[PDB]
Amino acid sequence: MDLLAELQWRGLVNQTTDEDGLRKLLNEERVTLYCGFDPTADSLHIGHLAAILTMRRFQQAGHRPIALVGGATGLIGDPSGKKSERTLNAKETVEAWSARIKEQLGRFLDFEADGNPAKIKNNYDWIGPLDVITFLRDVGKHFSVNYMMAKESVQSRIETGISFTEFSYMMLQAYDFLRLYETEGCRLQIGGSDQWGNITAGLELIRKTKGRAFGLTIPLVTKADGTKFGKTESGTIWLDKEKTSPYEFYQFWINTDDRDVIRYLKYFTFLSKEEIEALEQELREAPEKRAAQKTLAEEVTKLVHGEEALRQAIRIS
Amino acid sequence: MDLLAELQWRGLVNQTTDEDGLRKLLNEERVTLYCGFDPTADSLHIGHLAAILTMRRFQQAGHRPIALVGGATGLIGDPSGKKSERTLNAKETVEAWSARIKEQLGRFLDFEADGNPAKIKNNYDWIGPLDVITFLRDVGKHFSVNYMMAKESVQSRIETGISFTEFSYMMLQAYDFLRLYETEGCRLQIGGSDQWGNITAGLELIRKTKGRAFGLTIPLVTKADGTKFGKTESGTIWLDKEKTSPYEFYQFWINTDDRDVIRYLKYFTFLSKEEIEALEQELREAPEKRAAQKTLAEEVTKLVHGEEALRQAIRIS
Ligand SMILES: N[C@@H](Cc1ccc(O)cc1)C(=O)O
Ligand SMILES: N[C@@H](Cc1ccc(O)cc1)C(=O)O
Repeated sequence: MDLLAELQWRGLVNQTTDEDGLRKLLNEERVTLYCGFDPTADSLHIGHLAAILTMRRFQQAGHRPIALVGGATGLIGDPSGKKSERTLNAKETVEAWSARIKEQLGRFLDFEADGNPAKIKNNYDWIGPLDVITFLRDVGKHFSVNYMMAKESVQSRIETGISFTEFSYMMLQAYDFLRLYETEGCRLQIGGSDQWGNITAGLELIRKTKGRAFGLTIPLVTKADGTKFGKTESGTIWLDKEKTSPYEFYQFWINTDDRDVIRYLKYFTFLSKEEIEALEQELREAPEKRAAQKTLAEEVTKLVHGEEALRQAIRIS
Repeated sequence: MDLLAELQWRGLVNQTTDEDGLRKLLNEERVTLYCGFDPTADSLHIGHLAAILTMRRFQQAGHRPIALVGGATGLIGDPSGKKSERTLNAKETVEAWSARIKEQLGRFLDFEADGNPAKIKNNYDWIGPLDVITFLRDVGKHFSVNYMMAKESVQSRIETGISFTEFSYMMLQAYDFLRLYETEGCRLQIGGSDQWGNITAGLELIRKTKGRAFGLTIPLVTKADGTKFGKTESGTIWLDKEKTSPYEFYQFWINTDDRDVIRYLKYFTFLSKEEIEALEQELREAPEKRAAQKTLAEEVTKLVHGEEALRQAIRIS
């Protein structure tokens, strides 16, 4: 209602399976929602932040978030938003990386809350022990190849080429939504822009097995210059302070272009509309001051690294 | 060489992956070959006989046959030669049916031979315990969706429709050839006409995992009238004497049309070329005698049911 209208205002709603339906439910009950994160490195990056903080916002409005670590799916690989087939990492690598990500994930959510404390879960727990026969019949019977070929993730790759491995990924994620729906009462799955197909596939699986759940995607973070958000000369802006120091993290944000700063305050910050509007006017009236830019950098560095880390960054600068 | 040339003469060779290569090998070594049979009923039928007796012929020429019972694949279902999606049978049903088929299979092969005794195997043994993750990475990485969509079995169905379940079947069979190749030295896989795609998929898997094996398909048994071989008014001609009695089995064959009889003697019998030619001339010179027709019926009933069963059939007639 207001949560959804605020998200909209901020620009965090790219698509929704049924907006009136979802608004309705959000307003009547504590909603269990989840977001998936696959270990494709030993650290999350700012590419994951919008999804992460959106979870947070759902928590603050009294909803229950589950952050899903992709122990199983990180072993297959999501073709979504990828132009090329990816290399398979080893169980050992994925296993190690999952442990870390779980750690960064925990920072942004509340586990002490009573009524809506978060849960962090690993899909290896239920995909790990599943036999192929069970999977091909219990999940696979529900999907036609024609339904799947049409998916943006796949359509985007059959000439380019795609192994059966990645083509099957959507089933796995489809299955995660069903398990979570059943064992945790999860009625909403959220994700970046590229996840629409995987989300709706989970909804198709639910619908077809139960005959009630919704999906929301966050839009791709844009730049006015038309370059790749997070694409620095430095390489990725990690959330691991040993890969990207707090000072570097802080400088990345401080260097936001005047053109982007207001979209970024709305996306990554917990500042009100009224604080954000005010900074817009100050951005207009005194743009050499860089008030919106320092506000962003302080807010986001604090979020990710905390105050002492912030304090260091500022004094180092 | 002569085995292959005889098969050819008989009309049991529809296609072969590399004829000179296969001829060569057959002539230089004892070849391990296999044929797959899926429990889709509680009995095999005359639809399976050509494949079965061809195995036999490979055994007689000194080769080693493995008859594979589809305990795992019978749980998925082969779209090959099927215009419609099939219903999934239960583990319990399939499990029960496998036990019977193993029994009928054993009748046509030699287990006492030293050097080339047969083996009967159940693919549930290695597919049963395989986890999805292992299957999607170890088998799936090797296949592009484009390779698979082109397969006659699948091409024939995407508008018609095909679940992912049946679309994946070929991987499973692909995997059987690899396991058998590795654990039994199996270098040749044979099957009916409709199996070419599944066979070549197993060859693609072998090639891509090892970088040596061949495939042979038997042609669809034809009728001069253009009707469906085995399609009786009675319903299927089973190999189970409790479903189709020896007398009925015998009558089916005795009723072979003059037009088909010589193709059937060549396909289903162990009569020489010279005996078969002779019957051709007798078919020409005295067709009301029905010499070719009784020869067929006696030969095939004996094969499937034995002499006493034959004796009954004749005296009952
Ligand atoms: N598809 C998400 C991760 C994910 C994994 C499992 C899920 O159930 C959901 C999402 C990504 O690649 O970023
Ligand atoms: N595809 C064969 C059966 C089969 C099963 C497993 C195999 O490995 C090979 C063949 C059929 O449907 O008749």
